[PDB]
Amino acid sequence: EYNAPSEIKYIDVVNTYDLEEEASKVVPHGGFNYIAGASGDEWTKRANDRAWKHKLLYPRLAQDVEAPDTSTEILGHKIKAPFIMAPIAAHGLAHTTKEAGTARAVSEFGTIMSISAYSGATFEEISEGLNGGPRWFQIYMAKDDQQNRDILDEAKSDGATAIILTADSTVSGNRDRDVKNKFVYPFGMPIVQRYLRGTAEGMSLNNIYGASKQKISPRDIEEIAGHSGLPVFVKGIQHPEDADMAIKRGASGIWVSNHGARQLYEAPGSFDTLPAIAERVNKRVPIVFDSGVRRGEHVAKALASGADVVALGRPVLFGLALGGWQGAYSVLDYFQKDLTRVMQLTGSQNVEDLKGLDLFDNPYGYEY
Amino acid sequence: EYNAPSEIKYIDVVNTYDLEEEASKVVPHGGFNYIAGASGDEWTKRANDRAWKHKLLYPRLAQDVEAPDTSTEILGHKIKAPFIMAPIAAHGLAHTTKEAGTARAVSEFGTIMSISAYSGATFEEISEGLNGGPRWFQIYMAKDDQQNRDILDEAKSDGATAIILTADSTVSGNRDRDVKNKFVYPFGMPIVQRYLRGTAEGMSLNNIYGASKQKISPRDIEEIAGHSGLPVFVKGIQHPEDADMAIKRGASGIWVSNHGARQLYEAPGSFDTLPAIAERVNKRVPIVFDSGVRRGEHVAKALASGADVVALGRPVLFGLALGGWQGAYSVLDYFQKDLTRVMQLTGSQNVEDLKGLDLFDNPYGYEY
Amino acid sequence: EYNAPSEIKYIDVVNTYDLEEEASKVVPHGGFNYIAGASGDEWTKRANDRAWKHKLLYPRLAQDVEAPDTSTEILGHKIKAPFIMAPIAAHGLAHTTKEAGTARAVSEFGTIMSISAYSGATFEEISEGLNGGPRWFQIYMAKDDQQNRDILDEAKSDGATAIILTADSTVSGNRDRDVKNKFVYPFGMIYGASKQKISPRDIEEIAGHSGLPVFVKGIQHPEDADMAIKRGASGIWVSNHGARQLYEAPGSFDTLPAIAERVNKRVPIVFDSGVRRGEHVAKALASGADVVALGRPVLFGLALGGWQGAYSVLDYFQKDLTRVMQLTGSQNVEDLKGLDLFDNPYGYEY
Amino acid sequence: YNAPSEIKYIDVVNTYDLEEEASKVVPHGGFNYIAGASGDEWTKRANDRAWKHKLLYPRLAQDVEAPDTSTEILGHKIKAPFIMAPIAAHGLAHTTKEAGTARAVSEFGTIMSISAYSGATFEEISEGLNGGPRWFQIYMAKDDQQNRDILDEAKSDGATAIILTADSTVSGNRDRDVKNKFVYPFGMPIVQNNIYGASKQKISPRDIEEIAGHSGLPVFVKGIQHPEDADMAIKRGASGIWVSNHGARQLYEAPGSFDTLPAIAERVNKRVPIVFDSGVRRGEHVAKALASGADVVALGRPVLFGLALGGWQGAYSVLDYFQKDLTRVMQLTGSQNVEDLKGLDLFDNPYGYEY
Ligand SMILES: Cc1cc2nc3c(=O)[nH]c(=O)nc-3n(C[C@H](O)[C@H](O)[C@H](O)COP(=O)(O)O)c2cc1C
Ligand SMILES: Cc1cc2nc3c(=O)[nH]c(=O)nc-3n(C[C@H](O)[C@H](O)[C@H](O)COP(=O)(O)O)c2cc1C
Ligand SMILES: Cc1cc2nc3c(=O)[nH]c(=O)nc-3n(C[C@H](O)[C@H](O)[C@H](O)COP(=O)(O)O)c2cc1C
Ligand SMILES: Cc1cc2nc3c(=O)[nH]c(=O)nc-3n(C[C@H](O)[C@H](O)[C@H](O)COP(=O)(O)O)c2cc1C
Repeated sequence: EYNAPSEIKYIDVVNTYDLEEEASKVVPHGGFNYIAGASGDEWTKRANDRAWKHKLLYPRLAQDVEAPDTSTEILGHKIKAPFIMAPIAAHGLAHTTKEAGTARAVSEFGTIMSISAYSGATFEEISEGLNGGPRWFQIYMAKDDQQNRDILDEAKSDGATAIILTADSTVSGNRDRDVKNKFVYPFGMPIVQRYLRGTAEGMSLNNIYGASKQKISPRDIEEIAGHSGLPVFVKGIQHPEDADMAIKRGASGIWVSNHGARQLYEAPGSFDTLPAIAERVNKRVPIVFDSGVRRGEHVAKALASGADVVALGRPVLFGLALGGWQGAYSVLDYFQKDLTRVMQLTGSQNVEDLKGLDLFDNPYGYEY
Repeated sequence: EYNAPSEIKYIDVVNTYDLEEEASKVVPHGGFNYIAGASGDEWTKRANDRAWKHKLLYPRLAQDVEAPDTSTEILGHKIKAPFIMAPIAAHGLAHTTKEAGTARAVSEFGTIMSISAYSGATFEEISEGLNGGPRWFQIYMAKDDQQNRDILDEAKSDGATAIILTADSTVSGNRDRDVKNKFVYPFGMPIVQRYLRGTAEGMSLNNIYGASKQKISPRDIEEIAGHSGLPVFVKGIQHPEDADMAIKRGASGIWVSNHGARQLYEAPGSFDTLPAIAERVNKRVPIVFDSGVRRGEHVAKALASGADVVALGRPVLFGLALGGWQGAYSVLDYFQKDLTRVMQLTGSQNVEDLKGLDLFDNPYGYEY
Repeated sequence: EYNAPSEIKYIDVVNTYDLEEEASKVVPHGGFNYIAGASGDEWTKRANDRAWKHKLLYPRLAQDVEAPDTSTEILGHKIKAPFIMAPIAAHGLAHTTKEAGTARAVSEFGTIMSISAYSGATFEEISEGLNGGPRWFQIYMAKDDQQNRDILDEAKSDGATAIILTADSTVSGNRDRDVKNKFVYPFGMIYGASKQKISPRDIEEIAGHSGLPVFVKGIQHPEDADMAIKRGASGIWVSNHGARQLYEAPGSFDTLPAIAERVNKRVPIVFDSGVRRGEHVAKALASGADVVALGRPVLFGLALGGWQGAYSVLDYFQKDLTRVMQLTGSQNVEDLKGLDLFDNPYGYEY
Repeated sequence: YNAPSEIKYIDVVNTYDLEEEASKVVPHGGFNYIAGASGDEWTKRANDRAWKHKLLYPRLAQDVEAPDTSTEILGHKIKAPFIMAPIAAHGLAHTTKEAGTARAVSEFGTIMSISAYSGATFEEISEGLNGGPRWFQIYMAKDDQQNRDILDEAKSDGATAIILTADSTVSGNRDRDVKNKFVYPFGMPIVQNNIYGASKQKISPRDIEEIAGHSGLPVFVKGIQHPEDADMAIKRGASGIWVSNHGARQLYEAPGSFDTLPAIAERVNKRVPIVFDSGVRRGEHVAKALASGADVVALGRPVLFGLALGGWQGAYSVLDYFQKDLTRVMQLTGSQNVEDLKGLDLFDNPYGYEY
């Protein structure tokens, strides 16, 4: 029955906040609120957003800066801007073109696609959208070790150059919108189907997580690293000691995230946790940051705070809903141009310059 | 004619906050507002709730955690979760099965019932509900010493294995709702009738507190302990010197509480007072915490901050209003499952692990 | 033309904040807003109110306290509770009985009436209400020395036991309500007619001429407390004029500790600007004040019920403070002065 | 483009009200060009709320009467410690344009800052000024010789200082203008929507050396928020520091301008004068800026709203409002003169705007 939008078009993006209410008009109610909502009464989602006001950028002048360069490299991938696509389940909730739509946007823009293990599209379908573009695969682990070896082998054969272990979802967050909507997936999840008691199609996220592994330990990081022979990111980190644990267990990257506030409730805004994590990582491996990035100023602040790249999520999926691959592309294009302005005004010629920026501490918070 | 709800059934519970509005639909106006309301313009009731955003939980990963155990023990009672029922007067305002209904819920769930001296039900009617389950008796002291000895004897005979002295209500708080509604009890209080010079039934709360003891001193604690031979909690503690006072006077537990913000106004949120009290207590006796617990995240935060258990109040009474014993049971069950999720996500295998959690300090407020 | 309320009745006071809205319905718009309004967009008036949430009271248990005594003494006067009436001219906006109505409430209650030298009522009307009760007189400095000597003499002659010199009003505050309402005070007995160039000698000279103890009123900076005492002020009145004067200044309560620290108990401290609750009286005492002064809530009581309505507000404050003493473990007023307070760095939204 | 043309004195109870009043007489695009700021305007609101961070003390028995607002800056005697900020395109607000503003300013008795993006010629503004003092604000061209030309034509007009605005190498993200598709409805004679783009991006400390080297005049570097930039600009030959965030129209999610001022003033250490702008709306704000290290403030938006409502007379009503508003504040804070204001204690308010 599920009526996702199908129109493909470029969209004007004045800011990404506006994209939420615009997408609400064309995405089915249940799937829309699955995308936009968060745990509890969403205080931690708001904290993700308001955390950006805690550290403020300085305009800098006579900086000898012209035509700032947004390109950077991560684990040997040359990318057009210091952002990648976050792994997000079930893109068919936003658009009929689903993950193949997002992939085409990401590949044509020139950055990395993260593929969710809970994708509604097959590796084949996503691949067609990517048309050779770089991809990282995000695993939600099976309890069965051989099923993990199989999923990993499949992802690597498909072209994955890194594995993302998402470990902050051993059980579902208390997502009140989905409870109240009795939200259930309107389609299957071909990559993890093998460990579900049928198809994801009738099921709640609660029961899908939880078919997944609960008893994740540092051993799983060493094992995934060992088996795949690929660099492994550990995703969902908010406490510095977990970054140290992950690196000691063989991780090649740290991915700071609170899952866009969809997991543990009454936790800090993700940005506030980043400096402590970056201090503990001590440059040993690259850091991806996510959860609340909406503006070029947010990309800059994350890099100035110890991140190497950020990952984008909800705004790209809202762009997807509004215009397919072209809509998603408009959002990526927006972020690149937004960051370019910020770079010029802050005195940053290149991405490495962003990493060195002074930030103004704002002890007053949001209301100032 | 007090028309209290009488239907008995389990209820859903997405969050406890929503229970308040739902119960307002079925509880008479005067009694509902007596349960819901607090002192002054209720700024301190809001402070109780907002204090939970001062200390934030970290999600933790690769912890090596599966199927967390919420069971614990207090003063020798094995309980199924680290929460007990708070002593609350006049449960007949919420539901026709009154205190016997709450007792049945509490006993079936498998935790401790606290019986209010201002119960609308007799020890006998409660005992029927408890069916042998553990109970603690909360006294509001008579001015007459013999009457106290008799109340305590009756409590101990009925099966009480601890006594709670509530000492923060020697006069009533400024409860604006009840003044504006001219609230008065619609039924009697059997346990304390002996000192009311009549029945609680015509009476304002102002005047029932007024009949109880005002000149409580540390000797009262010693005398209750000496007479009953039961461990004594002192309830209402917000200042660390009161913890020292109480222990020196023979108390076997400290119960940190601001009476659900129903007493002194323009005081701190209760959770903000707990660390100073726990430091002062220095593990000499158990600590019970209450005043604003609404979520599994709050149980975890209270324990991480030096409580051994928490006491639940308003949400259980709204639950009783909505479905009698089964509705109250649904609330207890919600808290146990809510805590179980929180334990999985924070890395806590058992209740003692919650007590050692790191908390992120949030110096910004509620508005972040 | 001015049609103040004239009805005389006791009123139920659940809290004093509700009294403003209630009063607005029986007092002419212009006059009502002259009473209620403050400078600029009234951010400092809100600061006076929200400052109370910066220091929070503890409940205290097993304190051996039974029937707290609210009574106290200030420069010789035995009063039933540690609050007095603040000097306000224009009670006539609130009620036909003007300053005489408030004087009667204050006298029957058993505390001190501060009488402005600007009052719309004649002293003889006022003296009827006072019925022997104590009174202090508030003045502004005139530009003309003989006017001052004359007004001072008149105050002494009228039974005054202290002089309150208000010096925070050398020019008016920027009161937007009064400007937008084109409000014109209708009664006889301004900032500009009075003395602008007030110096410490003015206090010395008022101290010399009057036999009486002099309060300096409007203090918010501790250096002015030093200055005043050195000049023969027998008391410090901490006030920001109900936020009707300097805009974008601190809430009055936030200034109290630093001033009390400097005064070092040399002279009594009266605190005002924002008192609405018994909790507020407790908090001001715990922070260094000896008594507080009441303003707006009494005037709203006067609008609603004349002397009886005003008495209902004073009675409210006494019973409110009495609850706060019982629960904080204070047997008496000296106990309030020694209370621990909880620091709330989160402020109003917590 | 239907700019208002009515000339009259106006009532000013406060400058905040002027924004809604002007909205009713200025065309939608132009008005929102003037009123608007970057992003969701959080930093514009920060500019305003920053004033609640440091609070004035009233003071008693201070021996004060008839406060003197007059001061002096770079050899100019002005009647109050404020000047007119350089604002583009005054014809958006009123048909009399920069000449209307220039008249109010000159008649009130302070300094006119002329924007490189003015829609009036030097000669039209000169007529409004009638010999009054003027400073000129340059948006640098990419060609060195054309800057030399502009600076010559400015100097020859009578500019006694040069203001280099260096915080606009590209435009801020002004959502109102994007949504309205704002385009200028008239020319800019001094430099003749993609302007900024044509102007110089790669500004360096060399440029400020070269502007001072070439022109006669003391150079202000405008748009400073970071104390390292004030040091840089002094090292480079600037004779003045102009602390500004361009009224929040440039970098978004940056501090309110007033919160940056003490750190800049400390680093300047009285080496050169400091002009402060971005959010000044009350006499209390002029006071607080001077108490925090500024020598004068620059006024922007309220003056333009005044111009929209009453041409030169409206603009004058605003300048007069600020002068009287400051006078009251001076009386109540115990300040006899401008130097007094610069020594005032401020109460620190760690609580927000919400207190
Ligand atoms: C609709 C939705 C689905 C998501 N699904 C996954 C998932 O399959 N795997 C995963 O690791 N993260 C998932 N995430 C979390 C994202 O990877 C990322 O952490 C989050 O989108 C960042 O927050 P933001 O989009 O608000 O900026 C999901 C997020 C959303 C919005
Ligand atoms: C309706 C109502 C009645 C109460 N009656 C009593 C009482 O009889 N004895 C007592 O010690 N505490 C009483 N309390 C306080 C509770 O024990 C407990 O401190 C409070 O409910 C905790 O706040 P919360 O329910 O908002 O979490 C009462 C609270 C409310 C809600
Ligand atoms: C309407 C009004 C008139 C006032 N008139 C005077 C005045 O006559 N002389 C004086 O010293 N203070 C005057 N005050 C200030 C009061 O004495 C006192 O400082 C103020 O009422 C305290 O603020 P609050 O009433 O909000 O608590 C006046 C205040 C208001 C409300
Ligand atoms: C309509 C508008 C146009 C402006 N044009 C210029 C400009 O041409 N050159 C410049 O240096 N500053 C320009 N500014 C910034 C002002 O010089 C000044 O920094 C700002 O107005 C101060 O903020 P405020 O008006 O909100 O107090 C402009 C500001 C606005 C409001």
